[PDB]
Amino acid sequence: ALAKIVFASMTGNTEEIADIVADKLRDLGLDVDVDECTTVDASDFLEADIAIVATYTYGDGELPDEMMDFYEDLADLNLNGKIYGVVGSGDTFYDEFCKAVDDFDRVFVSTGAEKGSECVKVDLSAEEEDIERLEQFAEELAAKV
Ligand SMILES: Cc1cc2nc3c(=O)[nH]c(=O)nc-3n(C[C@H](O)[C@H](O)[C@H](O)COP(=O)(O)O)c2cc1C
Ligand SMILES: [Ca+2]
Ligand SMILES: [Ca+2]
Repeated sequence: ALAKIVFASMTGNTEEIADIVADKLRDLGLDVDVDECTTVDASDFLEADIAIVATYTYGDGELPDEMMDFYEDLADLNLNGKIYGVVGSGDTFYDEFCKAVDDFDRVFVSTGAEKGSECVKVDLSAEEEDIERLEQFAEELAAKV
């Protein structure tokens, strides 16, 4: 099984998170590809069994600037028969805490993809609690095979 993870990160918190999920999925025996959102087409997800987005949230528009194209292209795919999950970094200072995660979640649902595990929202940098959640997120997605 192949999981594709696509991330946006300006200061590294979301990339670490993406890398944490990827390391775990690899240790569980999956093929995994990790890409920066600017370098890849959303349609590469058609080739994977699991599609994952890792995003931060930035301002009232929520989506990072660089993620916009990818979001719009994702929203045009049919991903019935794929499994998806969403993770993110934000800042609990905002009531719109990890909103871009909820945005990607509802776009995924539109595509026909089946949610594989609850989405994980991380407050700034990841610490131990974030790690057991992200670890569980990966265990649960591997289990749906
Ligand atoms: C100008 C600005 C606006 C932000 N707005 C939000 C927000 O609305 N919601 C949220 O959860 N976090 C918000 N954040 C927090 C960032 O998403 C957080 O700093 C995150 O760790 C950045 O991810 P990165 O390190 O992968 O670039 C904002 C940060 C900045 C600098
Ligand atoms: Ca790649
Ligand atoms: Ca469209």
